[PDB]
Amino acid sequence: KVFGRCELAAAMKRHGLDNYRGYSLGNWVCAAKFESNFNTQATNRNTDGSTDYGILQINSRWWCNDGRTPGSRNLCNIPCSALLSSDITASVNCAKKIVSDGNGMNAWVAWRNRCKGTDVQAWIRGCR
Ligand SMILES: C[C@@H](O)CN1CCN(CC(=O)O)CCN(CC(=O)O)CCN(CC(=O)O)CC1
Ligand SMILES: C[C@@H](O)CN1CCN(CC(=O)O)CCN(CC(=O)O)CCN(CC(=O)O)CC1
Ligand SMILES: [Cl-]
Ligand SMILES: [Cl-]
Ligand SMILES: [Cl-]
Ligand SMILES: [Gd]
Ligand code: NA
Repeated sequence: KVFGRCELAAAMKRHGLDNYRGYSLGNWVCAAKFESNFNTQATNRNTDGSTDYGILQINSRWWCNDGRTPGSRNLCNIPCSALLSSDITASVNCAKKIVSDGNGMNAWVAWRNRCKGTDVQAWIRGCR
């Protein structure tokens, strides 16, 4: 699924993501735009053999199992294939663990370089 800006905000807000670990809702829509272009099915191969999956591009090295990332962890306890669903439940619950893990939203390279220190509220502007 390719999500609208307002449509994704309402879904992230309903799955409790709004102000999670002090990160306002704008930081999260910001990250999804530049990680996936709001596309749940996005995949990107990394040079180490791991792959990033879904709207927040969650990495197979630590967080889920795609059966081709040798001696890797599955700390979400999910197949990576579940992170590609039109339903963002899996991606949100998985993200709650990552952003809690010590490094906050810096774990997302596109948030750090394109959202951190910007007017992030702009990303939910006009939505009900
Ligand atoms: C809502 C409208 O803006 C729709 N929009 C009309 C055309 N816009 C004109 C403008 O944005 O004033 C210029 C192109 N636009 C640039 C950008 O927005 O970054 C990219 C395409 N957009 C992406 C999006 O908006 O989600 C969809 C089409
Ligand atoms: C031409 C306009 O599109 C200018 N635009 C600024 C104003 N936009 C307009 C809007 O999207 O209605 C509102 C904020 N916008 C939200 C979003 O687009 O997702 C994020 C910033 N954008 C990023 C981008 O466009 O890729 C910068 C360019
Ligand atoms: Cl915000
Ligand atoms: Cl594996
Ligand atoms: Cl933090
Ligand atoms: Gd924009
Ligand atoms: Na893994």
